[PDB]
Amino acid sequence: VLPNPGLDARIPSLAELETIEQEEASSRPKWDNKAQYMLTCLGFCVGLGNVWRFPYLCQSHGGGAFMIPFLILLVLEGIPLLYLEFAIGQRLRRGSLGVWSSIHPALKGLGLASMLTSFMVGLYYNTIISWIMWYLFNSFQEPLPWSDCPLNENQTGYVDECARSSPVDYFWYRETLNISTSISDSGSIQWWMLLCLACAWSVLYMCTIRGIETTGKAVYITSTLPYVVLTIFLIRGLTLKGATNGIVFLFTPNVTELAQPDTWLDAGAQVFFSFSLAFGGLISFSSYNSVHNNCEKDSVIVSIINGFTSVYVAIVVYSVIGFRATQRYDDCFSTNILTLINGFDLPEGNVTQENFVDMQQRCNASDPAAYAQLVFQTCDINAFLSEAVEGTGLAFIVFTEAITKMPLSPLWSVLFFIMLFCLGLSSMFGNMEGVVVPLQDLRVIPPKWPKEVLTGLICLGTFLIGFIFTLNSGQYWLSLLDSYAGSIPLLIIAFCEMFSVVYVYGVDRFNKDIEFMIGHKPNIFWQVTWRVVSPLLMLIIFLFFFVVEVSQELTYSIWDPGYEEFPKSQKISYPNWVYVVVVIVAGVPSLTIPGYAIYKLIRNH
Ligand SMILES: *[C@@H]1O[C@H](CO)[C@@H](O[C@@H]2O[C@H](CO)[C@@H](O)[C@H](O)[C@H]2NC(C)=O)[C@H](O)[C@H]1NC(C)=O
Ligand SMILES: *[C@@H]1O[C@H](CO)[C@@H](O)[C@H](O)[C@H]1NC(C)=O
Ligand SMILES: *[C@@H]1O[C@H](CO)[C@@H](O)[C@H](O)[C@H]1NC(C)=O
Ligand SMILES: *[C@@H]1O[C@H](CO)[C@@H](O)[C@H](O)[C@H]1NC(C)=O
Ligand SMILES: *[C@@H]1O[C@H](CO)[C@@H](O)[C@H](O)[C@H]1NC(C)=O
Ligand code: MET
Repeated sequence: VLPNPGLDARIPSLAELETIEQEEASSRPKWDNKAQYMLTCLGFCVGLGNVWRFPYLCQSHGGGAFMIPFLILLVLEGIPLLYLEFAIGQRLRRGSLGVWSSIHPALKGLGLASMLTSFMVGLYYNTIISWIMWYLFNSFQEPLPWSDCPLNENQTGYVDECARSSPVDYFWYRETLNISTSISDSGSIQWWMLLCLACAWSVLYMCTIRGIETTGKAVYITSTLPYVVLTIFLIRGLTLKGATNGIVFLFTPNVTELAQPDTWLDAGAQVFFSFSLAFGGLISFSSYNSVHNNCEKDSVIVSIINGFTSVYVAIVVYSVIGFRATQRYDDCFSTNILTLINGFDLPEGNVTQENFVDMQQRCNASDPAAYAQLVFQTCDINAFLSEAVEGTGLAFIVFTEAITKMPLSPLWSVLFFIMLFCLGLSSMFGNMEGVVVPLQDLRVIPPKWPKEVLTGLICLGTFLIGFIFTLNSGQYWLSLLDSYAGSIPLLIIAFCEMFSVVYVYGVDRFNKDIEFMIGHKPNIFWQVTWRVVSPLLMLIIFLFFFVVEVSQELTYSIWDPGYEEFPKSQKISYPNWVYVVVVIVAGVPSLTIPGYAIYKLIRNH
């Protein structure tokens, strides 16, 4: 165990903390019910990262190789680190920065890396909400806007790119975003998304005006709504035409795929983002309730209420992906049948889906010169499932075309998008708490000002920085920041704290501490998973990320309607300067830990 001098006289004495609890009646807020606490920590570690990043990170890796590693890494790392951070948040009685500043005070960097990364994530995790509510505004009309192609100035046919692609892709790629051909090409500001950005950053600031005592009621409402609308959509999904053909595709593991470092790294970077570990949000939430609270129970139940709603959203999403795939397959087959009969004049009900191959052999032996002119298609299932589906285009290109092929669609669409909105709002509640708490714990604003002014300043600042995603070339910036800021700094912060708690604070002190708090030493499981397995797994994930960054080309997809075979996605490389951004997003917020450590150890000569 590292020396760590002066650990006492900086933290409460373990024998007088229940006396300190009385001073917490006025200087700190407190939860009204236990239910509010469990719901807020349940509404913070769920949503938009189980529907918008999970199925993409599943499909890219086939679809079956991202469910075994995810669950192993869950049961091995998501639970123990979460229990650890709950227990600290309750013992040390301070926010997300005052804790890591009491353990070996040269470790205040974590209080800054966590703040910076919870800011960088919230920078775009709000413009996603902006797009969602822009879609929600376009409902409330009986013919859905994305159900037809608009005609040109010369009313004879559809516009070009609406004809060569789906009618729903000419609502996301040309009417909503108006995407330009390349990231180096950026144009106007696109007011009609400034409106939605302002509305999103206003709803958020209208809900979290005072930290707690104002997220309470919004947690009562917007953390139970998704758990009934999700079931309503599951019941409708499993009775579709193409169900049981997608959810069976989800669970067939391509065994030679989970033997690649890429899938392991993706599961590792996703199990920390499905929760909110290393964000600095759960420390502060678990720093309010009373002392003699059974910190274990809550931890375990939350760990098993989220990891369950992670395969309960994968089922509902793949139950729609399979439906869309089998629909396109039947359409291709009907088109082939039609191209055959229009060419040979056969009756209507003699070429059906089972005697097709024999009937096609039965014509080529009768008109060999008339047959070898028809351009047949090719279409087989298990090739329409693994298609070009990416984030920002999984919950807006799939669910919005399968929502218009059901009766009374102007209701299902509104229900689905209110589900997504009230599923993504909670997360931002927690994140804004995790960015506001360490700021006023830094004495950055004179303490005589109210809390509303600081929340308003943060909201205005992040809104004004959020003009970068509303340009034409806007979806590319978002894809880039999403990838890198969700991948790299999270796991390094998590490892650094998981090491600092068990090897700088002592594990035995923490042990008898939790013993006095709840009333029993933790089982052997927690001991073994805290002392050896958790840091060892982390190192592996780290090296895998470092071996999955070199030797893998850095490419992004463009739209470019002028390029031939246009329905397919064209893939190019970023310009050279982009690495600069890749630093300022994956650097400073994950390098201020050793930087501050060196600054503090070289201040003391
Ligand atoms: C199952 O995963 C393997 C990887 O282990 C896939 O094999 C790759 O397939 C792509 C096809 O685009 C090739 O470019 C790679 O060279 C293959 N790699 C290896 C190591 O064989 C395989 O395609 C996957 N299964 C299916 C049905 O696609
Ligand atoms: C439609 O008609 C107008 C006038 O007849 C013509 O100028 C225009 O070019 C036509 N549209 C196209 C796409 O050619
Ligand atoms: C979409 O962007 C193009 C730039 O390529 C611009 O000319 C056009 O005006 C934009 N759409 C609308 C409706 O303004
Ligand atoms: C379709 O027509 C062919 C020729 O008229 C006939 O042999 C075949 O039996 C018909 N289909 C069925 C299902 O009877
Ligand atoms: C059609 O029959 C000819 C033999 O007359 C053969 O050479 C050709 O490959 C056949 N085409 C198909 C599609 O079977
Ligand atoms: C500011 S956290 C962003 C979303 C949330 N943490 C989640 O994992 O769903």
